[PDB]
Amino acid sequence: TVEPVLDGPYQPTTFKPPNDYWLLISSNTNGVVYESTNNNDFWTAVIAVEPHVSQTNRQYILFGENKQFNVENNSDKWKFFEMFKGSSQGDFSNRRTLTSSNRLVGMLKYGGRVWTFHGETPRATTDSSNTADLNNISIIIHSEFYIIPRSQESKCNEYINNGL
Amino acid sequence: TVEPVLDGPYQPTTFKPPNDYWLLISSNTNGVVYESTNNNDFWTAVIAVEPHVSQTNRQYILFGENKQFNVENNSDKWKFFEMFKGSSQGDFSNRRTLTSSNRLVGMLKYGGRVWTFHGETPRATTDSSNTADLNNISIIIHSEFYIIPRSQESKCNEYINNGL
Amino acid sequence: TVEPVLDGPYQPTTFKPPNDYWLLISSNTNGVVYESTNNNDFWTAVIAVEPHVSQTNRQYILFGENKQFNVENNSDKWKFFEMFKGSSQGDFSNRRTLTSSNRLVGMLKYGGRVWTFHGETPRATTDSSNTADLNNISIIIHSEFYIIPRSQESKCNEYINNGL
Amino acid sequence: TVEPVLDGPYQPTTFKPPNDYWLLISSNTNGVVYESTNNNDFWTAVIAVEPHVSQTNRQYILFGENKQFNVENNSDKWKFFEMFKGSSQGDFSNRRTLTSSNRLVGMLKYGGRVWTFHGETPRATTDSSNTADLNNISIIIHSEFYIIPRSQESKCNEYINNGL
Amino acid sequence: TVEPVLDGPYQPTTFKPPNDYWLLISSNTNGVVYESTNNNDFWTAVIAVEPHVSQTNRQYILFGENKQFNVENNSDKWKFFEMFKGSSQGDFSNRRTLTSSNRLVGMLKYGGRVWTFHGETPRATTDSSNTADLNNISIIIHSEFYIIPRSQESKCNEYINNGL
Amino acid sequence: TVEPVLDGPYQPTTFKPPNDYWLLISSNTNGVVYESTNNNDFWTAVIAVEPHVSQTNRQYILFGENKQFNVENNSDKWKFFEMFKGSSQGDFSNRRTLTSSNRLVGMLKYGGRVWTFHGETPRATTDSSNTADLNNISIIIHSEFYIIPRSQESKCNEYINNGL
Amino acid sequence: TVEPVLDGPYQPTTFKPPNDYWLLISSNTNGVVYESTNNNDFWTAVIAVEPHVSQTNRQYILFGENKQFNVENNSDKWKFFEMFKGSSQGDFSNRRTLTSSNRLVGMLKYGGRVWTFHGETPRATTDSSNTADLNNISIIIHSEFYIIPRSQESKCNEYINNGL
Amino acid sequence: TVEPVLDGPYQPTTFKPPNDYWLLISSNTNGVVYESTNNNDFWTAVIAVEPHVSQTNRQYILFGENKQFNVENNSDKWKFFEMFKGSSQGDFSNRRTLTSSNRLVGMLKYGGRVWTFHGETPRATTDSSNTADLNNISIIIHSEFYIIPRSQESKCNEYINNGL
Repeated sequence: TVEPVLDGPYQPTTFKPPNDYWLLISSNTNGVVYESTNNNDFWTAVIAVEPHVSQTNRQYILFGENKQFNVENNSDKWKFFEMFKGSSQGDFSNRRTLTSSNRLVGMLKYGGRVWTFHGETPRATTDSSNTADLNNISIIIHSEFYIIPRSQESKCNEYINNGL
Repeated sequence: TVEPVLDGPYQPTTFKPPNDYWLLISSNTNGVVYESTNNNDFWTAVIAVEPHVSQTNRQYILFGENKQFNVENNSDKWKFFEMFKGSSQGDFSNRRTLTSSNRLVGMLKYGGRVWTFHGETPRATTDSSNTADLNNISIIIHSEFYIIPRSQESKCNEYINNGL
Repeated sequence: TVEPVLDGPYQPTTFKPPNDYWLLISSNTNGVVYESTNNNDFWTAVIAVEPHVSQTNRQYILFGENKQFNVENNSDKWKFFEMFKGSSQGDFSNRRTLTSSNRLVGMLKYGGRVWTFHGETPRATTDSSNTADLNNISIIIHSEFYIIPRSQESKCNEYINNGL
Repeated sequence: TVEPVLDGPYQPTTFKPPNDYWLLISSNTNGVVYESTNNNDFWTAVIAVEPHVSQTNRQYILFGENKQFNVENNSDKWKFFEMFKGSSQGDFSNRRTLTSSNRLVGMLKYGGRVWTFHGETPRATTDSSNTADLNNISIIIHSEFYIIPRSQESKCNEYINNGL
Repeated sequence: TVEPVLDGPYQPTTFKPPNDYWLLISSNTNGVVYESTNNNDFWTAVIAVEPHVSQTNRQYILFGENKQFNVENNSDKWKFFEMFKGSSQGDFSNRRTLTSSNRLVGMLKYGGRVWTFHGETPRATTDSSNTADLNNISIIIHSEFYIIPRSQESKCNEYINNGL
Repeated sequence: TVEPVLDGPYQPTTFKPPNDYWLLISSNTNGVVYESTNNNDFWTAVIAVEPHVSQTNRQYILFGENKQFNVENNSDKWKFFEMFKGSSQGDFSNRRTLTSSNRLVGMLKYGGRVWTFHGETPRATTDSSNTADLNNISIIIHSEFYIIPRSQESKCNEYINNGL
Repeated sequence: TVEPVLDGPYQPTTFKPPNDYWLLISSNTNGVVYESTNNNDFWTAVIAVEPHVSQTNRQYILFGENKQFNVENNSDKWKFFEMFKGSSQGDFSNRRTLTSSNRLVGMLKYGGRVWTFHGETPRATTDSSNTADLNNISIIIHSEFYIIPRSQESKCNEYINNGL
Repeated sequence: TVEPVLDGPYQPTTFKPPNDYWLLISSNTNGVVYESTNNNDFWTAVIAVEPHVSQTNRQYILFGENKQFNVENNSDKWKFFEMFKGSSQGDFSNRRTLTSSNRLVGMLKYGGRVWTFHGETPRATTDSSNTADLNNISIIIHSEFYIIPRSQESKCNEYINNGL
């Protein structure tokens, strides 16, 4: 067989992504994977925690602010925690988590929602979050990433769940 | 798991606190924990008494005035006594008490009233006090404290009753 | 995760609800949701009006009496109107209103007051009304309902604002 | 090691106890533990209240009379309340309290006085009560008990404070 | 003589004040007098400190954020401290101060600048700060205030310096 | 009543004026009223044009240079045109105009800027111009003038708009 | 209004004009208006013909050479004919013509081209000719002329089309 | 004449005294007058010895420890000995002595130090002791006492040296 490799990778960047494309972000270290917000009703930062981390306080810079969390990862796999708030001075909560051996997270802007993958590989699945201002969601991506058309989510799911 | 660490500890201060936020005040010694008044119809001072104190006379400065109290704590737990008066030259009375192994007290302005935790850990509950002037209630806080939105009262309750 | 379901549903009933518990009442048709009074200084009936109702005369039986109202709901959400009178022969007035996509209202007897939820989902908030005679408030509930302790108000809020 | 066991357990009885011996009374239920009087100037009844009893009216038969009290126990320990009056017609008052995880109370006639343990285990201590007629003090004991000479009060102390 | 009274008092409010009018703001308690920002390059909050305040920690809410300061006022007069930051991320600094017996501050939007009064009454004088974005400066005013045209600055000065 | 007469009239002169004083310059003929510059970034000359002048070429000496202008004034009021350049070899432009029945112009150094009156009497208003070198601004004044402190600007305004 | 007159006039002259300036040349007689060349790839001479000239041979000196042309002007306006050649010994041709009641022609060196006005007033428009050696274009100007910055072509067009 | 009396007499107590007030402690018997410590780097107990005490061993309880000293007072005046240690397990030494016919001692927290009166009445003077933790110095006061602001130290002086 001969198949094109998916589009990318792109270097870490800041932009307002176009609607209708999955960003498939490949995390290669612990800490902050990305920081996404429209500065209105949506803030999500993804935090990466390596395998076998006993419960302890870890500190991160989220949207310019120093924030601490009690972090634990009992698994042999990486964990990617979506930390969400809905107002500029709300509190972050862990809205959802991806446990993964492949170290890829997914983010799509479409149809008034932001869609991502959560659960545990190789059976992670999609979920979504509503927003009233989708287009102005901007993202600071801290790692290399690929871009996949919405029509190819089947492939995005395959990559999330089984790797590239 | 990833769980945020509390908003604090803020250092001792004088503060006109906002409505709808718990102050979770962490007492590290015996004596006056805080002094709260609107200089109108509400004065509350909380006095901390360590475990196993036989009946004895202790003197404190409350709102600039020296006053002596007969103090006793025959329990294994700290006790935090709310001393209330309703006028400027009025007499103090012990309105409520929190008996606690965790050395935290709470104060909330909400619904036109002041709320605190009373009873005995780990089954302390909230209770309210009326005032005609909630907005001008200023608090001199003698110990470090945390700030928790009323929407997270279940966490505040957990900390009061089981500790940090 | 494993989380308990709410305590309920209880069938339509008449009783003097205990203090310290939220009743979360689940309406499944337009009309009278409940009728609450102590026959002294407090009468509240909640009237449910479906989405997109043009100005019109609707009649209800409130505490045994036929009463007509001029009713309108311009919204895509249900409206739950609290109709209050403060004496046996007094007139009803719309004291507060919950605009909701979830069709749940809340009522708590506590601390000399009846507390309810008003405003617009998913950001509805609590409010209260004073009474001199709390304990004698009895309620005729026309729809199924759930019971939530006062200490679990954030859970009650979540159901009011996001549904079952 | 080989050490004698306590003298007992004597079963519930009415007894005019000898001077210079402790009665160590083992309570296995709530209610009246014992009723002690000389029918002259000394009446003491001990009432047992289980952990976590909310404030309420409870009734007891004391020296053949129905008596009610407002009772509360906010703690995880049992509470044993000494109710005293000094005259046949007089009113009962709560003179002392033992808070205990071990459910043992103590009574000694010695040196012209009656002695009991009070305070909170494991730091309970003895205290005395005066009477002009020690010898004729007789006791209705509702639970099994042991008899320990005063010369072995240190053993009595240990059992009160750490259990059998 | 017959002379008009000032235009006011207007109640505490939030608005983008029109250019070309002095706001003469009348402080009747310590704490935050007003909070003004364009969310771009200009943030000023004015903090009122009563006479004879010994060095101490005071906490305020400034643009939704809890902030503590070391505060002192050695004088017989009130002090109104302008706390400035020039970016959303930046730190507050005390840019200028009005020391006043009359408890009035002034704020004018005009000509690419915000103009205020500083120094010490009765000889307080104007000063200004530049902005790239004057028109979008909005203010939350916590106290009553009056409105004086730019052409009547001498009147504004007279009130600042001699009182109403 | 007793009211002072103005400080003046000072005779034509070359002057580096102090900050915070209005020069109220009284023009008694057509042509150049004054020439002001810091020989750095600010040159302003004011040209007086009598009522009812049809379009015509007039020549003046400005800062030692001959320059011709196309001049018109179809009104019944005098017009005073500010001709500005920002560099030594720069071109003049008509930056501002005062249309006036009273034949007075004003110039003030204040707040790091130069201020003049523009618009049309009796509703002329002040306006400002920036410069990096306010101190070295020297003015050749061709007509008699008065000096008014900025604290008396309301009087200056009255004279500009209604005459002496 | 008061507006500066355009820069000039300058007496007839010979020079290599600076790039970025329109020369606006004011013809006051018939014959040769100017002679411009780089002695490489560009020769333009402008010839002026008065109104109402019947077809006849007229002679001119162009770049030191006696040249004859068949000339006609049927118009009530002046005509200014650009006579061009591209090499030292090449023949002149009438490349473009300005018909004008205002008797002004325009010449600009910019961006590898010489730009002039052609057509008929009051709707003459700009045109251009390319050259490989713009800088060394020298001009003998036979009439008074003005100089206008390239940034002010709007004004140059106005003068060409409507006069000064 | 009419002059205020001293603030007091406050009865025996344990007190964390405010800075900048003298405590004037009135001794009416021999033994321990007060015990002061921060439990860090400062312990002072004052012992009172009556006139005409021949050299002998006397025992005192200081900070809960039985301590003996060799004591003598050959004078007709009372003697008040400051016994100091600088650490928890350090040895007490006699640091200062007040010999007095008036039986008053003084203690002030001020300027980061502790101040007391020493020497012999009516010529007793003040002296200071250093500590790294002034604020936490607390005192068990065995006799009645008065509180005098430091601004009235001359009155304190007079009373120490000449009596109440």
